Amino acid sequence: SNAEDVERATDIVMRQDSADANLVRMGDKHVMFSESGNAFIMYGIQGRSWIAFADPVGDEEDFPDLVWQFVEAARGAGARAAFYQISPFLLSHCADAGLRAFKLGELALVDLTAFELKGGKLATLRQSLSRGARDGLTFEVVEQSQVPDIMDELQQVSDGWLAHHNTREKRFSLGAFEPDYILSQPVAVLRKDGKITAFANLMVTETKKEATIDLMRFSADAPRGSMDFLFVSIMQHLREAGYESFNLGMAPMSWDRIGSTLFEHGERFYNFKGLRAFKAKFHPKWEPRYLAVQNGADAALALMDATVLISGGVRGVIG
Amino acid sequence: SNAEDVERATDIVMRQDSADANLVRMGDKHVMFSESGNAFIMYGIQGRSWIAFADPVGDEEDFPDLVWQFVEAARGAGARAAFYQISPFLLSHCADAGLRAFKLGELALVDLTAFELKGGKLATLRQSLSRGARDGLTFEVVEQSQVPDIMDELQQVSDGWLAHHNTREKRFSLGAFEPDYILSQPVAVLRKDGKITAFANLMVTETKKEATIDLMRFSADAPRGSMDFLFVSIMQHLREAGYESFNLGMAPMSDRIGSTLFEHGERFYNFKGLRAFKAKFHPKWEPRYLAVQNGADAALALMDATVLISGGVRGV
Repeated sequence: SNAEDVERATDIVMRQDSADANLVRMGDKHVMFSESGNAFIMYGIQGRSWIAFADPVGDEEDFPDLVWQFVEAARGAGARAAFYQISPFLLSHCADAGLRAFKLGELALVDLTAFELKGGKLATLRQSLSRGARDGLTFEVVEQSQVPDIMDELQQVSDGWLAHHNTREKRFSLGAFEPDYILSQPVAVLRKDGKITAFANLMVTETKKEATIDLMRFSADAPRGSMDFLFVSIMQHLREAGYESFNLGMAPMSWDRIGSTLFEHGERFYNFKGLRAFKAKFHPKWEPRYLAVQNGADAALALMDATVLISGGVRGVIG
Repeated sequence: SNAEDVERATDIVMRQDSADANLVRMGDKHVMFSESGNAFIMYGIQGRSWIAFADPVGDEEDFPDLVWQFVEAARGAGARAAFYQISPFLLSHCADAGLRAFKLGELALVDLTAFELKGGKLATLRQSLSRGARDGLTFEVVEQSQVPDIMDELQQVSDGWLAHHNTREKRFSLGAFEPDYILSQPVAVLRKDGKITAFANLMVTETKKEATIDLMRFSADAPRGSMDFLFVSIMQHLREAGYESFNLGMAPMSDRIGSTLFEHGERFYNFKGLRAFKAKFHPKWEPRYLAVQNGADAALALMDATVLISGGVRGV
């Protein structure tokens, strides 16, 4: 069944390094396993495109056959094949299958082993941490088993945030506030006056190579400096627990037509959890991600289908 | 206030001919009024685009200044101005502001004064009505004061449809199942046995020149021929009530711009019947357009429109 597929895929996710592969847990993406069952591709189907989300996940030795399987399955259904936000490691597999790569933007990766808050280089970030604390802000990472005790309070903040921004939930490359999904991972929370004013679900794996956040929401009353406070706090917590890196997520960049399209796509989806300049304060290394498609014409058409998958898309699994 | 603007826009809608102007009731679109307050443009803001939905609505004398007001307002905000699904009549107002037009598709308009069901030309459809009735189908237009009595059952049929098609509600050019919105207009309902198996909200005005539907949802258990039964029953009802036409909505028509428009059509104009289905009612086909400053902006604007309809604003 689909539920059994998601469970198995999640078990694969926890034994590998990519933290965003935890997005399979939302259950809104189709899953295709390799012959061995040790690797998988997660994807969406929209209009005339089959769109895989990021890289294949799991045992790397299965990636060449999986990529080919996906491209052939899309061709067999009369659809174009495309990979959305793949890493440099996957470009060779994609080129072997006849695809071209277009840079979509860059992930801001913070090396937590060199993130020294008591050093002169991050003095401002340190000062913001103590200033947030004087304003009455406190931080905690709530482990999976304790999330039920704050569920009602998380739900209120999430609804308040949706209403305040007059916006709706997303899908595919972004998670949504679905109780079972929120219950499956740790939650970083921010409190003021004994009340949760912000939260972010943490995506981690058992290898500790990388951690990232998915949703990030603040009550309209969260004080100035709450984003600095939350991020600095998350990075310090992760550093002390032994994670090597923290992924701040995609940022737009700092071939002409498709160039305009990529530029507006960046602004449309890569600014929900801080602007590029905000991410730059943590001194991240910038790693590129790509859209892999057959031709340049298909690029724009595939990105449009991807836009629907993210903006509207499937209902998904609901409790 | 926004609620106050929605109310005023609605009063303007009920006194004019375009039935789809009733979408302003969803409260998800910004409203810009003309100086006299007898006309308005309803629009959305997404990315670097301001997208007007359809034509200005109301007193046609105010249309030229409104089109200009809208384009200027968007220029002042640093955004491209675009008009989504405008009629042939508005192309000159847009051309005066430097916008060219691209055909999006065509509306199927059925002349209800010449819709003769028990006449030779509609033999097939007449037989689908009798077959539907034999299969135990009944039809009824529920007025506003009675919608509360079937709201719980409509909610279940709507929720079952979303789950069955594994889809989400839309916005902007399409309404959603939101109680206050569904309660504001009549609902055409289809029953099999003693149970609602399909529904569609009816959009009408006091002029009776046109009616159309917005949502159209059939439970997975609805029998084969339910669509024929509902549309034929809707048309007979509207014809007997004195309506001149029934708008079946946009349909696809069918070089990089052409591909975009083609995939756009399949993505949004096939929710309430395929082109072939609408054609059986012998409608006159009327073109609708996308107006933008130039060719390059067309795909960009249409992408912003796609977000506005697929995701978009939470609304009221």
